[PDB]
Amino acid sequence: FDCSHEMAAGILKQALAMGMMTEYYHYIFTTLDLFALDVEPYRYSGVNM
Amino acid sequence: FDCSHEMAAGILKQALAMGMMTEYYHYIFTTLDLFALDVEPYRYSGVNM
Repeated sequence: FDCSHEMAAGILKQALAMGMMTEYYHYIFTTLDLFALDVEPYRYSGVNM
Repeated sequence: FDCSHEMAAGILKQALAMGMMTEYYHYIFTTLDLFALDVEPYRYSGVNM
């Protein structure tokens, strides 16, 4: 995902809704502000970010 | 799931967290108050309830 960290926070929520935050998916983020993302909703799921 | 509808609301949240609300899972509910459950978090996911 090449996009701002605000876009990235938004697209992750949609990805969860879509059954795409699981061990099958690996997401590389272009943003340097990745560390700013609330990651509480996703760390238990097994996705790779 | 044989349990009260309040238990069922609770166990569904845990099932979501666990990557178990998807098209692979089919849940039959014993409770007659199934229709009382907030189903907004789950209807887009493809689970069968």
